Amino acid sequence: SAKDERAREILRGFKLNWMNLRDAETGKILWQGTEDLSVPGVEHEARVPKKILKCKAVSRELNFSSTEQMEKFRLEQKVYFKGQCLEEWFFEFGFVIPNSTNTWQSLIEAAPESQMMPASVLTGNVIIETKFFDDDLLVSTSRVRLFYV
Ligand SMILES: c1ccc(Cn2c(-c3ccc(OC[C@H](C4CCNCC4)n4c(-c5ccccc5)nc5ccccc54)cc3)nc3ccccc32)cc1
Repeated sequence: SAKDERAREILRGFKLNWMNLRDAETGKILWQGTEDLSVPGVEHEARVPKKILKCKAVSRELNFSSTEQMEKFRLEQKVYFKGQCLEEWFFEFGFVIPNSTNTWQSLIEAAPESQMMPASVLTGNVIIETKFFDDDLLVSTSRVRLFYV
């Protein structure tokens, strides 16, 4: 369909340049990466400080480029523990100018009434699956395996 072709074109022109994650309370950068974690069909790996699990809120700064215009750029993200979804997040960026480079800031909060398992239990058993959309059009699905160090 025209929609499937369009999703492939957006993926072709898309790149995640860098990303960092901060403790939202202190503003200190806990993790930073320049690997494009959005690339589909390969399991990405990331080693993060185990103390990030104790942050109630984590602030993300995601820098991306897009050759293609997007009307409603957004993400759906699920955290899986041994294949079971523990949590889901939705974030909306909106309009993307064709051939632009943008920095997107998000606040990722803990789900209320939930207790974090120890880092030693979680390490290597957590997969964060991210779906990139333009409105209801799925552009890509990528996965990151987490190690808490
Ligand atoms: C590094 C980290 C994560 C990614 C994946 N990734 C993200 C993303 C970032 C932070 C996220 O935070 C989710 C939680 C926080 C929530 C607030 N309280 C502390 C725990 N979290 C868990 C956790 C929650 C619940 C249960 C078990 C574990 N493991 C964590 C490990 C690190 C930080 C927070 C972690 C959720 C999604 N954006 C992306 C955009 C594009 C591509 C990939 C992207 C990539 C690299």
